[PDB]
This record gives sequence, C-alpha cells and structure tokens, in this order.
Amino acid sequence: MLRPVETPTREIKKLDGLWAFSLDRENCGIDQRWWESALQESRAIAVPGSFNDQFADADIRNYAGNVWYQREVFIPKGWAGQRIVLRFDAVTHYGKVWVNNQEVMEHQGGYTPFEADVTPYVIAGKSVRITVCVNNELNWQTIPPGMVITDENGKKKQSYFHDFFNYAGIHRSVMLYTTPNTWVDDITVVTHVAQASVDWQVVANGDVSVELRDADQQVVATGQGTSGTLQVVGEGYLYELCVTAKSQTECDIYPLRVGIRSVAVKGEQFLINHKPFYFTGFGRHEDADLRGKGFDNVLMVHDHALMDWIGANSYRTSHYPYAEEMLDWADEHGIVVIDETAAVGFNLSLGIGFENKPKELYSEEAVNGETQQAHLQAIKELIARDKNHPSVVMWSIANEPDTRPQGAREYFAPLAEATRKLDPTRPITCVNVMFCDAHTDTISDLFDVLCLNRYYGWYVQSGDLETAEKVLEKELLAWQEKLHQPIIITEYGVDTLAGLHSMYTDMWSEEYQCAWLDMYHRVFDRVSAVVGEQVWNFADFATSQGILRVGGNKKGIFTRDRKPKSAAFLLQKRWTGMNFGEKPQQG
Amino acid sequence: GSHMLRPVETPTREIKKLDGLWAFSLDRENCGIDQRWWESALQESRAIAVPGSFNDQFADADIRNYAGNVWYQREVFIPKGWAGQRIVLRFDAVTHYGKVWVNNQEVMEHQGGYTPFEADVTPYVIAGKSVRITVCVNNELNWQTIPPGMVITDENGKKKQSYFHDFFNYAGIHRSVMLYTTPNTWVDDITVVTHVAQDCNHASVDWQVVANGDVSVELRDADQQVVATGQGTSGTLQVVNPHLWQPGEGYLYELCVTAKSQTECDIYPLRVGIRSVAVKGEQFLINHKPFYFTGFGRHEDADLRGKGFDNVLMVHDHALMDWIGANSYRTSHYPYAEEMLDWADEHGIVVIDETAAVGFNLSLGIGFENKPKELYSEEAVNGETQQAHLQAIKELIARDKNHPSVVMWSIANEPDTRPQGAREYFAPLAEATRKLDPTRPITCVNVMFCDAHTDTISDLFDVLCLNRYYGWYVQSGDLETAEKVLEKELLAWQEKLHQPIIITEYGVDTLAGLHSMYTDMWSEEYQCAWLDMYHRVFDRVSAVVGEQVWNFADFATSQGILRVGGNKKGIFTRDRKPKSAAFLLQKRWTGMNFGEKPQQ
Ligand SMILES: CCC[C@@H]1NC[C@@H](O)[C@H](O)[C@H]1C(=O)O
Ligand SMILES: CCC[C@@H]1NC[C@@H](O)[C@H](O)[C@H]1C(=O)O
Repeated sequence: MLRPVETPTREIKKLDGLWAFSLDRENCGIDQRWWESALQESRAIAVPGSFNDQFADADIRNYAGNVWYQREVFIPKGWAGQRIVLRFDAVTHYGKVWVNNQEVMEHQGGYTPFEADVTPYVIAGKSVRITVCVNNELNWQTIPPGMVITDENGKKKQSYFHDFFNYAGIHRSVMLYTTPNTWVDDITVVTHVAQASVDWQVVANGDVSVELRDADQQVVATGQGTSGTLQVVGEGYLYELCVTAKSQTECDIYPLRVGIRSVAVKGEQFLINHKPFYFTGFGRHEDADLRGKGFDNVLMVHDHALMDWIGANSYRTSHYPYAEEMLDWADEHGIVVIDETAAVGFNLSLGIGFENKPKELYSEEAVNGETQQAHLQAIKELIARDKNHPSVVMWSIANEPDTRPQGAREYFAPLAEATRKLDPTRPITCVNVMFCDAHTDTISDLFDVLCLNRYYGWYVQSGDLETAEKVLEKELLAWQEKLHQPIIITEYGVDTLAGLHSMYTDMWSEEYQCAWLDMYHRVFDRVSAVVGEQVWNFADFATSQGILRVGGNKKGIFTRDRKPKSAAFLLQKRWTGMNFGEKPQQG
Repeated sequence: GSHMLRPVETPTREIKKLDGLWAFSLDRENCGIDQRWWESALQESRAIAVPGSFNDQFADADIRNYAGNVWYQREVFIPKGWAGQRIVLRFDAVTHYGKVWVNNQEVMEHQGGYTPFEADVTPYVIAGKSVRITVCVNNELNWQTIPPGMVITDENGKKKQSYFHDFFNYAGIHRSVMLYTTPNTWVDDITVVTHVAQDCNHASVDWQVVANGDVSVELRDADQQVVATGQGTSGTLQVVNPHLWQPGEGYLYELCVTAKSQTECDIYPLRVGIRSVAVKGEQFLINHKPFYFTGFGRHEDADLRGKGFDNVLMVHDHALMDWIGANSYRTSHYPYAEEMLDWADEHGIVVIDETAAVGFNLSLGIGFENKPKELYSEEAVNGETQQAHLQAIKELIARDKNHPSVVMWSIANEPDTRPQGAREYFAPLAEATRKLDPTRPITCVNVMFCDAHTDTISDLFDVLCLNRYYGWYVQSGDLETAEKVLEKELLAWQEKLHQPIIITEYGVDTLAGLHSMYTDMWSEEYQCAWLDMYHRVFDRVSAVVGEQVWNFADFATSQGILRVGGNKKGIFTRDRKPKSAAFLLQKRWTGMNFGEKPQQ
C-alpha cells in the first residue's frame, strides 16, 4: 500500500471537516448498532484533528472508551464504472468503520493508513452514511502500551508510560479513492550509488511498463517488466519514474518520485552518497494548540520555515509515524528523517512521583509474545508505506526501552533481525534511555548506529553544568569504544518557560537553556563518534498532568504557538555557522 | 448583487480545491503581468497553504509587511464523468484583489476581499486532463477600496500600506477554492422571506431566478416530510403551522427547489428558518418578543493562518461562546466565512452582519507624526468610494440574504460623522441598503467621539450601535467618572432617537497574567471591574437591548506604541485561553434568563 496520487486515478477528499460526533460513555454503540441510524444527540467535529481539545471540555478531553463519527457522502457520478475504495490516512489507536449498515473496515494502529474496496457497497451518484468507531485505549498488546484501570465505580481511566498526551480521534486525511480496474497494490524501488543504479517491482493485474523521467520529465530511461536495473549519468534532486500498467482494456498510470538514495554505515561515519554527515535538527512532535495531533498545512509550512531559518537539516519523527505529507516535503526539500514507530513506553523505570504497576517488565503480565507480534506489525506497516521515500534515512525500532530486566534481548533480537529482513537499504537504530548507560545496556549490539537521549545536568546532575560536562564526556568515550559506532544524540534539552530570566543561570531560565545546550555542544565538538545532534523538541507540547510538567513539556526551543526562546538564536548561530553536513571541529 | 448561492451537495457536485499546497511567489517589481507569469510554471516558488494568509506562514517580516502582487498556482485534473455539465470555479474569498488564469484564459476578476466570486468556465476546460490555475492577489488599499487606505511609496519605490483600522491587513486566499459541477439547467439564485403573526402559522414568500427551466418547490421538515409545495419562478408562497426559528434552538426547514428542463433536472436544498425580526420603539423583536443580545465583536484571526478559515477553530470558538453564555455576535469589520453563518443558522446564533467599511475616519489614530484634511472630499472618500461601498453592501446582502441567523445589516463601523458630507455620503447608502433587503434592520456602528450631541447620520438607521470606552481612552483608570459619563450619554442617545441601543464594543486591554491590587489599567482585575460597572449602567437604561464586549480573543494589529503585540482587549488570549474576566461574563450571561434583559 502507498499514498494515492491523482492522474487518471481519482479521489474526493473527505476531510470535509464537520462530521457528526458523539461519545459512547455507557458502551451502547455496537449493541444498538449505531451505524444503522443517524447519531442520536451529536455535535459537530472537525476531521483533520484530535477530538480531545476541540470542545474546551475536560470530560471529553480525559475521556476513555468508544467515540463515534458519522458523515454522509454523495459518490461522484463518473465512477459508476470503477472500484470505489475508502482510505483513512490515520485513525489514532483503533478504528472500525461501517458504510451504510455494512461493516467494511477495522484497524489497530494510530499512525498508519488503512483502506478497503467498497465498490460492491456503493453506487455512484447517491449518498451513503459513513460511521466510524474510534477507540483510544492502551493495553500491553498495543503500540504504544498502557494499562486501563477501572475504579470502584466502573469508570475507566487510562494509564500509559510515555511523555506526550494520549490524543486520539481522526487525526489525518479521510479519502475516497478510485483507480482503474486492473492495478491495485504496491510498488517498490531501490537505489544505488558508485562512489547510479535502480530496481523495480510492481504488483497489479497485468503487464507493466516503467519509464524514469527527470525533473523536466523527459524520459531518461525505460524498461518494462516487474524487475531489472536502469542507470543514470541543501535540498535534493528527485527524479520521477512513471510506472504504467498495460492490461485488460484499461491502462493505469502511477507516478512515483524517486531520489538517488544510497546509504549504509561505515565504521564511525554516517555516510551519505559516500559522504560523512552531521545530523542537525530536532526531535519533533505532532502537537498544536487546538487540533491536538491533527495535521494542518499551515503548521507544516511554518515549522519548516522555522527549521529552515534555524539551520536544521534533519529531524526525527519522535515516537510515532508522522503525516506522510511531511516526508513528501522532506523529499522535495532534502530533509534527512529518522523514521520511528509508535513503540514508546516499554519502560517502567521512568515514571517519577509519590504513587501498582507490573513488577517484571518482560513477562506474560506485560510485554509478552502478543506484544512482540503487534510490535512487528507496527514496524511492518511503517516500512510498508514509507519504503520508497528518499527522505527516510534510517528506521528506529523503539524509543527509550528498559533493557535492564531479564528477557529484553530475547524480545528485541527477532525484531531487529526481522526489520533488517524488511528493508536492508537503510540502517537500523533503537534510541537509548539515560539509565541504560554504556556499562548496562543489553541490546545496543544489534543496531547499526546507536542513538542516545541524555539529560545530564537536568534529571540527574541537579543543575550543575560543571560536573554534567565531565559525566557526559566519559560516557561518550565509553559508548564509542564499547561499540565503535556513530553516535547520534537524538534527545538533549531542558524545560525552560519562555520569560523566566535569571542572573544566576538557574534551571528553568532561558539563560540555563542556552548555557546547557552549548556546553553539550562543546563536548560534541571533542568526540570522534558523535555524527548527529537533534535537540529535545522544537516546540513545547502537551503531556498528561503531573507535578513534573507545567502545562506540558516545556523543553521546546519554541513555545507551543511557535515563538522563539533565546536558545533559538543560539542554535541558529551554530547550525548555520558550520558548513552543510560537516561537523564543527574542536577549537 | 450578482446571483450566487452556496455550493451545496445534491445529485450534482463539487470537488474541493483547497489542497493547501500551492506554488507561491511574490512579485517585487511587477514583472508578473509583463512576462504574463500566468503562461508558464511559476519561477522560483515556495509552498503555501490555501486557505491561509500569506503573511505569517514563513516567519519572515519582509513577506509579512509586503505590499504589492503575489502569485499562487496549482494544477488540477478535472474529473471526466463531468462531460456535458457546467463547470464553475469559485473562490470564496481572495482578500482585496484577485484575478485568475485557467492556464492562459482569464476568467474572473474581483475587488471584494471577503465575498465569493465565480464564473462559468465550462468552455475553457474539457474533462479528463489537468489545467494550471494561476492567481494574482493584490493587497493594496486606496480610497476607493472597502476598507480604504493609502499606499505610500518611499524614495526608493518600496510600497508600504497605511490604513485606518485597528486589525492587521492580512491578505491571500483566506477561504475555500473550489471547482463545482451543475447540470446545464441553472438554479442561479433563490430568495426566501418569512412572515409570522402570533406563532401559530404563516408563510414564506419566495422568488427565484432559475435561468433554465420550470421550477417546483417543496418545503420539507427536519424529518424531511413534505409540509408544503409550490409551483412557479416566483410567488411560491405556502402557509405552515410551523416550529419557528428561535435563538436557543434554530429550527431549519429545507426549501428543496427543483428546476425541470426538458431533458435535465437540477435540485437545490436551501435551509430556511421561519423567523421574523423587527424593531418597535426601543425593543428589538424576534418572533414578536423582545430580545437581549449577549456576546462579542469577533475577528477572523489566529496564530499562524492569519484570517484563513479553519474548521477546528470554528468548532472550538463556538464551544467557548456557548459555554460563556453568548447568544449573539457581530462579524466585526468584514463579512465572515459563510461556514460561520451556516453554523449560527443550525445552532440558533444571532448575527449582526457587517461589511468591510472600516477606517472611514481620520480622527482615531493618535501619535507624534500626512493624512488628508477633508474626509469626505474628491481626494479621499469620494463618489467612486460611495459606489464601491454600495457594491460591498450589494455582495454581502446577495450572499447572506436567506440566513436566519443574520438579524441586521451594518453598513460601516465607526465612521467620522462630524465633517459635512458625512450625511451626504451615508444617506443614499442607507436608502439603497433598505431597498436591497427590507426584511432586516439597518445599523451603522457609532464611534465614541461622535457623541449624542455631535453625530450626524444616526437618524438614518433602525438600531443604534455604540462603541464606548469611557474609563479607557478617556477618564483613563477612573471608574467613578466613567460610570457617570456613560450613563448620561446612554440616556442622551435614548432621548435623542428612541431606538434600541446595542453596545457593540466595550472592553479594555488586559495582559493575561498582569494582576494588581490597585485595580489599575491593563490588569485582569481592571477588566473585571470595568466590564462590571458597564453592566450596572446597561442594567439601569431602558433602551439598551444588547451587549457585545469588544473582542472574544486578542488579535494582531499594525505596529504601534498603543498595541502591545496586538490588541489585548480579548476575553481570551489569541490561543483561546480565558482571562479572569471570562468567568465574570460566564456568570452574567448564563445567570440571566435566555434572551431577556437583566431586571437590575
Ligand atoms: C529522561 C527521559 C527523558 C524523556 N525522553 C523521552 C521523551 O519522550 C521525553 O519527552 C523526554 C522528557 O522527559 O522530556
Ligand atoms: C475608540 C475606537 C476603539 C476601536 N473601535 C473599533 C475597533 O475595531 C478597535 O479594535 C477599537 C479599539 O481601538 O480597541
């Protein structure tokens, strides 16, 4: 499965915004089969957006259970001789959908599309009732995991183990799509460099021809057959190889953009086209002021303008798969992307407070075999749909897992190996949490380049930069000599509320963010193996409520409404001072 | 105005073209028209989101303050199952000036920044292939624009736009772009008007221009059960025993007009609410019952889209207004996105509909630095200006005529009526508006300094709308003098005109977080105290039938020593968080009985 693009392939975008929405507090929907009649006592909701914060209501915001969307649609008239298929680009956590009293789809996965042919349940020209049942619950076999808890009164409350807030709803595009009656499924392409080759595979209903055209889209070379190899002689050139499906009586044309993408890892260097690289940029989040994680074109354009100004050339889709629009953008603009799945919270050592969670991390009570297989499904879907993007430069299996407990490597080994089985073109990482240090972590052996999320001077060095530097440097050198891999610091940052200034350079002040980030920068400058720096969050984002979070995680370089803290000008001076992709040497 | 109805979905349809990502480029030296950029793909472009203002999408002050022409562009595949159908391309709002090319054929031109414009473009496309849409957008204001302004060119030829309204002059394609298909039998326009007597029964006269054929109509129920039927291009009266459109509820029948040609059919559903507005003495009646307006002057303004319409923003802002107890609002200083008038229609929100005629006043800006000396004059507000204004009223009424939520038209906001020729200007505009729609009252929002003994034009309008700021811009910080001045000025207006009085703006700048024990200006405590005193005075004047505090949220403005990052008069911050006064109003507005004036 890959993204619908239009040519003699058509669609009616159904991000019509306003659907009928209703909560299901007493779980009556399935039994009264609500999809059967117009929702009783509904309210208007926006459909590219989370349902949590759109109504300024704490009881919808913290709601756990089943919610219901509904929307009627007229199917276009020129589709009577076509297959009508219905695609949701992201339903966060779980979705099941009924096209007029007949059930059509079901899917467990919050950041990946799922589609299904409904041509035998539609006829072009008339109006059908679409009803969606969305679930936002997490158990130990979900990606990410969690524990629902039902109190004395029967009220559900969801507990989880990741920082960001558990936003849910229809966060991305809904889509009615038609394609000619022979070509259905997937295409895959792989690219090589010689210090200039390709490959093709199409799955459709008949003969296939493929022609690579360039940005002027004049044909630069053509083959036809499911496989073989053509050759050819800040932001990146994207050719376009146009694959055609000659068969039955109708032809089908699909355009797939390809970039000359190359890379594996070599010793201590993350090369690109046989070129050393330094990652600069951010751990991101899909989080905005009123839409939750809902995608929005304005926000995307503005935050790319911000990363462009600040000099970042890369980022990482922190803790879940992102809106594909962003990877198409990264394609055209030459942004380097670390693709991560929703597998966060595999750790019960991070929660901090005054408050019964399972005692053995890897076991049947928690992360079991079912968990490992749901995980492998998540990696499967992320690779299945982002495989042809040039901007995806590395896969990341999970984020900050607890690898101290027994059973950790028995769990993660088949996943690393299987993912290498899923695509050998790009490297494999697993971002490492602070407390599984160099002397302790179990799984770093299995990955190509190890990524570190370290916060010396914040969570563990009590605001004392002068010792934090020393600790961070030992640990740096230790990691490299233990694995002689490239080191990408994927998370590093401190909570700072915009407006707090202090002569004493204290924690939470803007001066402290500046000083802390630049001391980290000084040690980066001095160790061979660090090939990347991505600060911990570009903007402030929302989290669940707790004594550690003042209205959200304030570790951002920008505020939630995208206004710059002082450190935004620190980074801008450093990241645009170096030349592109090259690390500042030691002074 | 020219015939136009909202594109609604029947067995003939529309395909959304706000795909957001278009090619955008500014035209710094007007090379665009000369090289007719409309001919080839835009040279040196960057991605823009549509709909949204272009000013703040790139976090760059040099685009933000840019004056001149900008260029949007996008290819489109026209669906082929549309062959033998009329294809129309509608822009719902291109702010200030826009003209567009279907690759090389130019199709439309428009100077109104907040009202739609379309053109039948069936002979310039054929279904199945993809054509390039190129749009030229101008953000310049002169004295014949609505609103007016003065572009001024420095020594170097760079433009800088000067204007005389508070809010910032956002531009771009702010609303929906859209290709839509209709059968070759045209239902070009519909007009519906409602009457009632004692809530028991009456009728909805009707008129329709349907360019191509016979028309029958059926008014259907919320159950879509037929409750009456008509026949004819006009007349089309039927009588009912209905459940009529009321503020708290908003019951909407559906007028299904069908246009039978000899081979083609066309179906249009137009939602109607059975409401009757009028004014009698000092009372604003709705279904023959006095009404009390509560709520806000609003704005189309958010943190990164400028004035771009956004569904989440609409849903969340209605959630807040509903919580806070607001029952009404007015589309402050320009026509709003029709989505909002449909929302108000379905939910029973009462709306004062206003045109973009702000800044007809050179007495409001205050500072230390060349504006014309005669407001009404050939160099400034001129005859061309008056026809431009009459055109703006023509489009707004043409587009929001059948909405039950629209309860009153407002021609302009805070014009200076002191100079002679103010009444010469506004009188024919008031009379013309009255003939363009006799169903709803006519207002013209009154500025603080054209007081009751000074104003010239209020004679000409049905309901008096006051923007008062005693205690803020004058009597600054003194609640005891502001109360007296306000109360005698209110009583004065009542003695002079015996109209209903709606206080359509009253508010103070309040920094969220700034608290004070001394109840001084800019603190949240001052907002509460100030609004609260104003509320005692309203409660003590017979003729005041409405209160709309000045601004629901903080919004952006031009830069100046009076605007701290914008106008801070909102009850909510720009990111919709409530100041302390937000709970003051919530206590009042849900304490009173719905639609009733507090009895003191
Ligand atoms: C010491 C663990 C740090 C933690 N790392 C994972 C991110 O998802 C969180 O945002 C970050 C944080 O605490 O902000
Ligand atoms: C005395 C004029 C007040 C003025 N009235 C018009 C609004 O558009 C402005 O926002 C408001 C203000 O200055 O706050």
